[PDB]
Amino acid sequence: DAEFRHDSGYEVHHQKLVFFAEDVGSNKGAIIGLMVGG
Amino acid sequence: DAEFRHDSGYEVHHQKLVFFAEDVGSNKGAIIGLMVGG
Amino acid sequence: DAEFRHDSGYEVHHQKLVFFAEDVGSNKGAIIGLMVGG
Amino acid sequence: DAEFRHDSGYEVHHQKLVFFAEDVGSNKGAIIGLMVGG
Amino acid sequence: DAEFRHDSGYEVHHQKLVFFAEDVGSNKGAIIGLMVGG
Amino acid sequence: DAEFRHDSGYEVHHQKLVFFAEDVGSNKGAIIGLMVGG
Amino acid sequence: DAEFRHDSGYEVHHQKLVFFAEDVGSNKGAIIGLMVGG
Amino acid sequence: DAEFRHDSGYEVHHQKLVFFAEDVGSNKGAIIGLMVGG
Amino acid sequence: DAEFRHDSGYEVHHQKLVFFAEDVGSNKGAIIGLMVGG
Amino acid sequence: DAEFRHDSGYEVHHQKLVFFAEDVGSNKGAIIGLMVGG
Repeated sequence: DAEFRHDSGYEVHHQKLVFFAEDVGSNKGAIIGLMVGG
Repeated sequence: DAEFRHDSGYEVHHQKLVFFAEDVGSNKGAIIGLMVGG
Repeated sequence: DAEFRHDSGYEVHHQKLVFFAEDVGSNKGAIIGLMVGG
Repeated sequence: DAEFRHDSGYEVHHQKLVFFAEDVGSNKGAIIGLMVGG
Repeated sequence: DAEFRHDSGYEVHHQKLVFFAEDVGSNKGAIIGLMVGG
Repeated sequence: DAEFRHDSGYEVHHQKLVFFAEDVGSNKGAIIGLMVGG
Repeated sequence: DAEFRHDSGYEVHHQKLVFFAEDVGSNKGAIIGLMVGG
Repeated sequence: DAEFRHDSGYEVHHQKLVFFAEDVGSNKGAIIGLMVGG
Repeated sequence: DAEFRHDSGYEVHHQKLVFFAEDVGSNKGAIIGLMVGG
Repeated sequence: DAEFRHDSGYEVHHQKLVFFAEDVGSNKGAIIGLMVGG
């Protein structure tokens, strides 16, 4: 829940890779199979 | 829930890759199978 | 839940790689199979 | 949950690698298979 | 849960590597298979 | 893609929970952002 | 992709929990951001 | 991708827990950010 | 990718716990951030 | 990727615990941040 930025100046490459990931295959903060008696 | 940006200046490549991901295959903050007695 | 930034100045490469990861295959803070008697 | 930054000045390489990782294959702070009698 | 930074001045290399890791294949602070009688 | 069954004999509880899940928040076998040159 | 079964005989509890999960927050076998030159 | 079974004989408990998990917050066999020159 | 089984004979407990896990917060066999020149 | 089994004969306890784990918070066989020149 935050801003993504990628701004380019003069750049030269044969190949380049940029990858951002905050949650991939995640269950962060999840509640699964919880139970309570009362 | 935030701004995505990608602005290009003079750039030259054979190949380039840009990828943004905030949630892919995620259950963040989910509640599954919860139960309460009262 | 925080800002990502990558700004380029004059740069030259044969190949370059940038990769950000906060949660990949993670269950941070998750609750699984919890139980309580009362 | 904190800001990522990578800003480039004049730099030249044959190849360069930048990699940030906070949680990859992690279960930090998770609760699994907990049980209580009452 | 803290800021990452990497800012470049004038630098020249044949190859360079930067790698940050806080948790990779970790179960820090996790609770697994706990049990209590009452 | 397979049969689900749950048959009950004489059973008594204060509370009970049964939950089956094959894919929840999943991208199994998916192809995303693929590319080919020829 | 296989059969699920749960058959009950004479059983008595204050509380019981059964939970099956094959893929929850998973990207098993997925292809993301792939690229090829030719 | 295999059969799950749980069959009950005469059993008595105050509380019992059964939990099966093959993939939870997993990226098994996934390909992310791959690249090839030709 | 294999059969799970749990069959009960005459058994008595105050509390019992059974938990199976093949992959939880795992990236087994995954490829992340790979690159090739040609 | 192999069969799990747990079959019960006549058994009596105040409390008992069975726990199987093949990969929890693991990156077995993973490739992260690899690079090649050609």
